Amino acid sequence: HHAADYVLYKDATKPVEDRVADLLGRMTLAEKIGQMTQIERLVATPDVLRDNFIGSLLSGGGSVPRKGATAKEWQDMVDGFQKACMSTRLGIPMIYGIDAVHGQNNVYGATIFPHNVGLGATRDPYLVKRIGEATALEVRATGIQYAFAPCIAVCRDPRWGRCYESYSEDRRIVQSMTELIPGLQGDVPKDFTSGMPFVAGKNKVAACAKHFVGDGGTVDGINENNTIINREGLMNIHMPAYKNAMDKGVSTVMISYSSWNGVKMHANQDLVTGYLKDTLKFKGFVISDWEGIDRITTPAGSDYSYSVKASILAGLDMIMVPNKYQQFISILTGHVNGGVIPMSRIDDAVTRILRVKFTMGLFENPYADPAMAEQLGKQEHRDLAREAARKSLVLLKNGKTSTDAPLLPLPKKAPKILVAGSHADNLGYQCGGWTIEWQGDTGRTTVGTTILEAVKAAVDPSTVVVFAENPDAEFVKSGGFSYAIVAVGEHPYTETKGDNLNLTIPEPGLSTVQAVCGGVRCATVLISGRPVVVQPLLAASDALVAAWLPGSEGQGVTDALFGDFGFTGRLPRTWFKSVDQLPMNVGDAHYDPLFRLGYGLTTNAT
Ligand SMILES: OC[C@H]1O[C@@H](S[C@H]2[C@H](O)[C@@H](O)[C@H](O[C@H]3[C@H](O)[C@@H](O)[C@H](S)O[C@@H]3CO)O[C@@H]2CO)[C@H](O)[C@@H](O)[C@@H]1O
Repeated sequence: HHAADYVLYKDATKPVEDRVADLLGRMTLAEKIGQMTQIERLVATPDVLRDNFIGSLLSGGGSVPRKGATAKEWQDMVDGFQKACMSTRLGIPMIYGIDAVHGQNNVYGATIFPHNVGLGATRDPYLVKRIGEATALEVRATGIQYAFAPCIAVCRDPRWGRCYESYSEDRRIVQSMTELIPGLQGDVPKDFTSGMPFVAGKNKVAACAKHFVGDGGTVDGINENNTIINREGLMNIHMPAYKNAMDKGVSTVMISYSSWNGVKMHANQDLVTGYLKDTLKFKGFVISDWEGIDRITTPAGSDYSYSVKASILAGLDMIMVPNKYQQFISILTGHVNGGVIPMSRIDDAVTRILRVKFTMGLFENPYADPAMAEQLGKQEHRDLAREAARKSLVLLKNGKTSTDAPLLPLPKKAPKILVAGSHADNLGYQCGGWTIEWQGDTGRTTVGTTILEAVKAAVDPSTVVVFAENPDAEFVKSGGFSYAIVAVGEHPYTETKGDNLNLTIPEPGLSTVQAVCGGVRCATVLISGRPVVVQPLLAASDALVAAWLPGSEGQGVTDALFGDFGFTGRLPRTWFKSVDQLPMNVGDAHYDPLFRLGYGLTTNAT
């Protein structure tokens, strides 16, 4: 179809399957194994990418071209890597992936949305779809084509350090929030076949349903550990949202570090091939987690040859190496040359990776669009995040007795008010993990509005706002305050650092709430990724709001505190009385919550 050097795979008018087949039939083994290899930007160079025919790059958490880098700097990085891939014999574009899990969260000046637990509180799948839409734009602002989201874990024990990444303990809520996928990727057409991958084009990103499967089921919420549950319960709790993701054309699936009844997921042929591929008919590509094949063995990394064999034979398509790429390629090449891994398995992996690349338009638009840089941090997206933050808030108490005046909503005009607590003026704490750094960080780490700044923006000009991080009781009682807003809670964490058997917030937190509430009527805003021991905070407070990890737009908190909007959020998880109850979910015999799933008080807008 027409010039003498026509190559069908380069013809954008041709069907995806024809282009895939045409390309695959041209590739050497080294080209094929290169497609299967994802490396960290930190080990990438132009020569590395060309010589090893690399298929994909990622930024792990905190892996950035420099601190404070602009959108244009990200595009220039990504395009520099792409130029090297495009210079190979076959010119196959790389796909660049990142954890854009509550916005484009590694990037300075990106809108940071509430973490998933708060989004579960909203019970609003359309809101979540819009968040997906905005997030795709902000990822494409930085030149990135692929986001490692959504996390569709159903967290069954809040002692898990990734509980905040789960929309709920109730899989129906998780299933509903799979609407993130067509936000990020675009809506699938009416005719669509479930399990096929889909991305609408260059203003959308490939998505990733993660982590397959039972990541939120692990014993004692120990991260990466064993999920002990029969097949009926795996299928009833942990699996259903994967079906919803297939119906919405999710492009990729990332495998869990966890084990199901003692078998590592990264080595689980029955589930990865037998179930996801052969029963759900998934036709996108399956990616490992970070050194996930290494962690098949104990100790991790102790037989990388076996890790390669076991994972590829299990049915993984792309391996997030992410550093030891020479070793990886060398080992897989030797297994193929030895007949230990059949070429059919290699060709299936490559078919899937190429299918996603062609489908999304990556061959037509391999490079960044500089006109998209202005999407990063856009005020429209911030307004969305502010709506989401406000809808996520769950009002747990609004008066000490049944006869007291409701504290909330607070009046915006008062002579003098106090804002206090470790979390009142700390943007990093309000965002939590996966924000700028992998683990999150403390203080003013990006562009956003703290609780204190939001109060100052909201109140009448005649209201004097005093900030004291940790005032003593006598300071509050002598201060002449009309009321206080006190914000306290968890510090940022991710993954294993967040695994926590006591679930008691750090001090000073409770001591500050007791000092403040002791001197003036107080509204306590609890910042956490999960339920935490709360009876003492409740005892001290006139009003208490569970604000989860609301992100960069702290005006979402004050929009409810001052009554511009009513409180509508409802608990997406059970709030335990004691950590000795755990795990404790609905249907259990010992179900005795402090607050049940679905609990939340309301107010009306003033
Ligand atoms: O990010 C891609 C997928 O990765 C894991 S999280 C992953 C972080 O992205 C990464 O920065 C981090 O690196 C640490 C290594 O694990 C350690 O071996 C060394 S000692 O220290 C570095 C410090 O950064 O590793 C993390 C996993 O351990 C998630 O599970 C996926 O959801 C995510 O999409």
